[PDB]
Order: sequence, then structure tokens, then C-alpha cells
Amino acid sequence: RTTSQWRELDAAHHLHPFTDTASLNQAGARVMTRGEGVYLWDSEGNKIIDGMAGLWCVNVGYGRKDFAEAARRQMEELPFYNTFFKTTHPAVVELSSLLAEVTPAGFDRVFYTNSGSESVDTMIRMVRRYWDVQGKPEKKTLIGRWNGYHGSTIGGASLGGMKYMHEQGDLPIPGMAHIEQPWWYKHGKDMTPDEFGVVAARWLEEKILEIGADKVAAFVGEPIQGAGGVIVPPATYWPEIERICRKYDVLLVADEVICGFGRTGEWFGHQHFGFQPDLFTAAKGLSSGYLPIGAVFVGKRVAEGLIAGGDFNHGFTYSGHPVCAAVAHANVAALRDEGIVQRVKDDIGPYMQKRWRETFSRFEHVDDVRGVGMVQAFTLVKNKAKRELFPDFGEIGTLCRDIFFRNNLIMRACGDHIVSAPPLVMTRAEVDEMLAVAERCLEEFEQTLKARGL
Amino acid sequence: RTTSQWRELDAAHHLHPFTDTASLNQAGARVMTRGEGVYLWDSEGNKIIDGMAGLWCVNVGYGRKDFAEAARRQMEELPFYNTFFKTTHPAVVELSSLLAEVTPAGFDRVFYTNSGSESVDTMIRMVRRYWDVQGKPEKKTLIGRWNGYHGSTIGGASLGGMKYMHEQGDLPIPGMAHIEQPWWYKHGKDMTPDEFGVVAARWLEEKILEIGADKVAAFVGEPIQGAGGVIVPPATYWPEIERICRKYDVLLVADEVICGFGRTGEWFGHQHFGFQPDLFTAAKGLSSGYLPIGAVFVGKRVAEGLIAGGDFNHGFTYSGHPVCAAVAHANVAALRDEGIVQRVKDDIGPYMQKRWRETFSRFEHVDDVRGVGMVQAFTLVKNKAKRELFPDFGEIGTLCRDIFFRNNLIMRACGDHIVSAPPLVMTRAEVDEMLAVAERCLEEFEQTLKARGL
Ligand SMILES: *Cc1c(COP(=O)(O)O)cnc(C)c1O
Ligand SMILES: *Cc1c(COP(=O)(O)O)cnc(C)c1O
Repeated sequence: RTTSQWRELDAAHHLHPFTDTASLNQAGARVMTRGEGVYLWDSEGNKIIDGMAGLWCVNVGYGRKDFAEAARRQMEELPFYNTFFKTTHPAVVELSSLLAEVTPAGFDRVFYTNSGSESVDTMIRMVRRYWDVQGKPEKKTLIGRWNGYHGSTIGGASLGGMKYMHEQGDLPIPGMAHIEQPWWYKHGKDMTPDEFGVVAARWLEEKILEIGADKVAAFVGEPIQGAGGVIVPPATYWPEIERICRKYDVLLVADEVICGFGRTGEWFGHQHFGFQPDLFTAAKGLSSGYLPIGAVFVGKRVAEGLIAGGDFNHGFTYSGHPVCAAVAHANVAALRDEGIVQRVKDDIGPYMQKRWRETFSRFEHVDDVRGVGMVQAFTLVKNKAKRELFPDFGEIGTLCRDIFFRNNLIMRACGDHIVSAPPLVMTRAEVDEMLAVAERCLEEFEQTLKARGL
Repeated sequence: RTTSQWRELDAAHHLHPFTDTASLNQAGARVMTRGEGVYLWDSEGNKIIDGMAGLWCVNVGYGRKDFAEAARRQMEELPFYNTFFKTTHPAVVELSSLLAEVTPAGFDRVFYTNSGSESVDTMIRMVRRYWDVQGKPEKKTLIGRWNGYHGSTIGGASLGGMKYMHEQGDLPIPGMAHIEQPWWYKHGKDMTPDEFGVVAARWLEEKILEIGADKVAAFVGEPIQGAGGVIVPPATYWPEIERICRKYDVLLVADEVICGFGRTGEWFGHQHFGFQPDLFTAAKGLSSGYLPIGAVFVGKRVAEGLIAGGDFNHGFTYSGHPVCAAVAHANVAALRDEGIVQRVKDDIGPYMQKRWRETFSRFEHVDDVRGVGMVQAFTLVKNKAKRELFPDFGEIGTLCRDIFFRNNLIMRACGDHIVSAPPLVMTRAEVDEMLAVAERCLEEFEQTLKARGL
């Protein structure tokens, strides 16, 4: 089948996530056919550097033949059985045991789902059920942040702070509130990042008192905001958020769907930033994207509460799916046993962060060069001196994104932020290869900008 | 590694869907280890007849080594790439094209998810977006039915009509309404099923008029209610429902997550009952549960509307997952090319239905014996003549279900309804084997019932 034929059928039959279907079909979709290591190939034979690891998720890289064997094997002995009928199976039990070993102490119990979005919905129902069991039926409001992302279920879309999502579905649903994000470049004023972190955290206390603590169930946040543009909060932020949650008896929830499983060099983002959530949600890197699986890790306090509540009338047919569990188990064992997470912390992470800042810090319209471990970013700005952003935030980002895409480099544009999260197994030489291409693209971007009078 | 050790680890680490964790952990979970055809084996070596096909989903049966090979091949080539970045891949394109061939005309476009619950959330958001595009922002209420089931996301749980789900999470969310279910045994009074079908359908009309039609976006229903107990509506019901929807310009949605992919003998439940929905939701049988995947099949009218609205800000990371799509393609090809669906319609379906009715007709406390294709059921009753149900609906069903499991037969109890949906590939010999066990179990049930208080 040819490229044109694949594009024709896709256009005729397939509706994509977060896309303008009419526009995509007119332009024709790029057809990705093969993956190896940190590279992809499309139907036209182009070799491509995947600086986004699929979608923040292919942490061990492409080409894991042993994962495929594990999946083949499980699918042959027991492709599926449910966990609804007072029933279980070996794959899900073994995964549960292994996860308990790589997660912080006090996270022994896990609830499985198919996606990060379902994980978030599960977490929402869990935190509300918890307060009901505690004898506090009014404590039901969850607080998230503007520009935070927590998936695409009705629940996750509501808890998320993307107005372009809220506007489709009559969202958010009741019992959801939002505070501003800890984006220093925009909101920092004449504060240092550290003093801004305290101020941005205290926005949470302001909202809790506005609503009434007796009505607030939880605060939920990504340790680093992903889809929002890799917004890295100041070091003072999460400790203050935690102090506030504790003061007002509000549950603290980390959404680890992106930061989870080695992304920051720690196993989980909350470990890097030094707070202790009562639950956290996961997916993506849990299986390195090799098969769909998500999870909610429930701390002991919330677990006991749920357990005391009897029946928990929640779950999905494919919860604990044997094949996905078998692959996830192989992935997590690899991340640990092959020293992949440790390598991010000790070796490739520090190297990436150094080289990232050496590469982009010299560009006239790049600023806020940032990142940790193997997630990094910067922002395209009109004038660094005034911290002035381009109008129509996102239009310039698209231009630069298309230049990357044309040059067979995948880095994503989130508004005018450029972000990257490559496979964790990326070599130092691969890191340098990617940056050399990225640098060339920014030079092309800089000239294209000046040449358009922008 | 022994039964005991898996049960200790499951208790210690695993939170299951729809169960009392405290009780299960005390009693011990049943460990399912392997499957072949229509049979399962547990860690204790018991051979089990799976009369529920996993969870209404293992439609081609266990042991498809060809599906495992399709999975392996795809996972080695491209285990994942996203469909977000103006990108696609051959597996999802191929599946989309095959699906268009087995779905009714006018359904050419499909949106992928990981589960039936995500499909329902997707459908809710599409339905509301569609009406926004029409310039009718108040046309946002979706109507479902009491005892309907549409998943376990916050959205799906709210649209579903299970009170016990509503009472956990503060559901339903706004813009949801419910009408009574077309359960003739309970609500039929002195009407014929056909007369009742019209009355029960008209409950939708009176609800629309109570709310106001300009505020009603859609009616959503399972052609046959699954988790509610295989409630089979009279022949007159769906045509009247459809007539009412057209009268009030209300979208009609079939939830085919169970009835889909051959369960009734047609490819889809709505084909059997002769109505034409504007969208329908799928999962389960889409891949015979071999991997998690779901879909929304979008008809031409709504597709046109979504497409006219530019960005559709919705979707999941693993939407259209290559490996899952490759396995679903294999499954759908098998259902068609191996004549499995046709065989349900022409051979095993009629046989099952005849034998089901022959088997359970004689029992004193069994009534409303029903079914179509390879979904069938009956209800345990205190007195047939009065159509008097036992009090504490569900307690007596539990008694009977337990007898089944002690005799290595899986049939589910939904309240006091006993239900069955075995793999579609079940042979006539296997049907008779299953019914011989079940008949024995019902004889024991009548015994104990009479022995300890009818
Ligand atoms: C991607 C993502 C989700 C949702 O995961 P899906 O698998 O796409 O449903 C939730 N939270 C965060 C932080 C994410 O990055
Ligand atoms: C099982 C089911 C769902 C939900 O599917 P999951 O894959 O469990 O999320 C939705 N609708 C119907 C009719 C179902 O039977």
C-alpha cells in the first residue's frame, strides 16, 4: 500500500485525537511505519528522531523484542480474564507485587485501568468515596490548575485546566475548582522564582478559604506540567502546597502520568520535588506505551478508608488485563534491572540538561530554557529583555514545530513552548545528534522570523 | 507461585473492579491460569465452562495463537505511535477500513479509545459538541435508563442507571436524565409485551416533554441491557424509540459494547432490533478482549457536524494503539471470514435459544426465560403466577450463582436474573454440556430453596 493510499483511507475512515479533521485530511497525515531505539521511519522512508518518545511514554525506546515475546506468551495461555468475579490471575498479581517494590513505602495497593484518563476518573471517585466513608459528605471539590492536564474523560477534562477542552462537553462538572499555574516567566513579576513559588502555592490556600475547607476533597497536580509546556515550578512550590493541604485536611494527589517511571531521574516526579501525595495516577511509561495500561497508586490512609467502605462500584472490563500486565511487568523490571532510571539520574539526565542549556541559551528569541532529567523545554519569545511573549500564543510555536517536523525531528509545541521528552535510553551521542538538528532548525526559525518582519 | 501465595499477594497489593475488598481478601480470590476454546482452568486445576466469555467479550474463544502472532509482529515493528501529531500508522488505518466494511452503511468514520467506558465519554462529548456546532448550546441533556449500564467513567456511570454507582462520586453529573427500563415481567401489568413495548418507549417521549425537547441532546441505550440482567425489549420498543427521537430532533445512540460483534447473530444489536442509531459505542468483542480497545462509530450526520467544528479537543494517548488495532483487525477478519457471526444467526444461535428454553422451562422458581443469538437468561422468582420477585432482589441470585461456581460453571447473577453469554464459537455439544451442568445446578437450587424456606 502506497503513502497516498494510506492517507486516502485514513482521511475517509479515521477520526484523530485533538485534531481538526477537515484540515488534517486536506494536508494528509504522516504515516509512521517502524520504530527502532530513538528513531522512527515514515511511509516515505524518512528517518526521524523521536524527541517525544511517542507521546511522553516510550521510555525504553522502540524495538523491544523481549516485550513482544512476553505479550505473545501471555496471550497464548490466557489472553484475558476479568477481575470482577472474585477472580484474579498471575500476570496482574505479579505486576502488583513488582510495582510495590519500585514505589515509595506505604503504596502497596494498586487499582488498574487502561489509560491515564481512566486513572484520573478512578482517583476522583476514590477521593470522594473516601470522604463519604470518613463521614464528610460535603468534602467533594477537587482543585486543579489552569493549564494543567489530567486526561480526556469528562472527569479528567474537568479537573484539567484547558479551557479549549472545557468548552466541549459543558465542563467542568460540579465539585471542580482551579487556581493559576506556577509559571514564573509570565506571573513572576519582580519576584525571584523561589519567592514566587511560595506565592503561587498560596493561591491554593486562597482558593481553599474561598470555597471552605470543609468542602475541599483534594488538590491535584502534575509535578511538572506536561501538555501545558513543561512548566517547572520553583523548589519552594511543592513543599508549600503540601503544607497547605495538610493544614486544611485536603488530600494531595500527584498526577504522575508523564513524570512517572524515570522521567525526572527519580522513579516519580513527586520524589524529585520532595512531596508525599496520598494517591498518584500513572500510565504512559508504566508499559513504555507498548500496551494500554494505567494505574492509581493508593497510599495506606486512603486505602484503609476505601476498604472500610465495602463495595467500590467502579472498574473497567480490561482492568488488570493479563497481556498488558505482562508487558508492564517486563517494562518496569527493565527500568530497574537494566539501570535505566538510575542512568537518567546519574548520567544522561545531567548530560542532557547541560547540553540543552548550552544549545538554546544563545538564541535571541529563546528564553526560559529549563528541564530536569529527561524532560526539557524552552519558550519562544518576542523580546527576552522584557519577557515579552508573541501575541496569539501558539502561532509562532506552530511555525517552529513545522520546521522541526520538516527536518525529521519530533519536538512538540505547547503554545509557544517547545518541549522534548525522548526515550530514557537515549545515548549521549544521540542527545548531541538531536540537538545539532534542533539548533539548525532554530537558525532557520530565527531567519524565517526576521524575514517575515516578526 | 502456589494458589496460596498468589492469593496472599493479590490480597496485599490488588484492588479489584466492583468488589468488596475486605470480603474478597478474607475468602481468597479464584486464580484463573489458562484458557482454551470455551474452557478455563484455575490454579487448583479445575476445568471450568466459561458461560460468560470472559466478561461478555471473548467472542472467538480462548486460544487464538494467530492473534498472539499478530500482536508480536506489530509490537516488534511499531509497538506504539500516536495519532495526535498529524500522524497515523498502517495498523489503525487498516482496521478503520475493515471496520467500515462490517458496519452498516453511513458509518465510515470511527474514533478509537481503550475501553467501552472511554467510548461512552467520547460519545457524550461528541453529542454535546455536535449541538454546539448547530447553534443549540442548551441541547445538552442525555437520557438513559434505570438499570442501564454504560461504563464506569464519571460520564458513563452518570448516564448508566445503577443507583449503587451513582451513590459513589456524587453522580449523575448535570445534563443527564433517566427513564424506566422496558422490563415487562415487572412493569408490564396486564399488557402484552408488544403493547408494553410502545408504552415503555413512550416513557422517553413524556420525559422529553417534561424536560423540554430543546434541552435534550440524545437518548442512549443498550439494545439488550447486559449488566442489568439481559433485559430483552419487546419487538415494538426500538422502532417507537426511534420514531420519538426523530420527532423531537434527538440523537439516537446504541451502546453496542456487549451486543456488538455478533452477540445477537447480527453484527450489531441495533440491526437485530431494527433501529438506525446516529452513533454507537463499541469495545469488548471488538478484539474478543485479547487487548484493550474501544471505538465510537460516528454516522454521517454527526460526523459532518464534528468536522464542521474544527478542533475536537478530546482523545487518549493510546487511541488507535498499533498492537491493539492489529489484534482487533485479526479478530474482526476472523468473525467475518470464518463465518462466526453468520453461524450464530443461522446455526448455533437458534439451537442455543431452543435448548435454553427447553432446559429451564420446567422449574418452579424460574421464569421469563429469554435470549437471542448467544445471549440468554432467566429470572429466579418467588411466584410465577403473580410475577412475584423475591425480596432483597439479588440475594437469591447470589445463592444460585454460587452453586454454579462450585460446579465449575460461570454464569452471572444480575440481581436475581441469571445470565449467559459464552464464546460465539461454542459447539452444539458444548452448549449441551453447559446446559446439563446448569440444569443440575437449578435442581440443587430448588432443593435448598424448599429445604430452608421457599
Ligand atoms: C497523557 C496524560 C493523561 C491522560 O492519559 P491517557 O492515557 O491519554 O488517557 C493524564 N494526565 C497527564 C499528566 C498526562 O500527561
Ligand atoms: C462493559 C460495558 C461498558 C464499559 O466498557 P469497559 O470496557 O468496561 O469500560 C459500556 N457499555 C456497555 C453496554 C457495557 O456492557
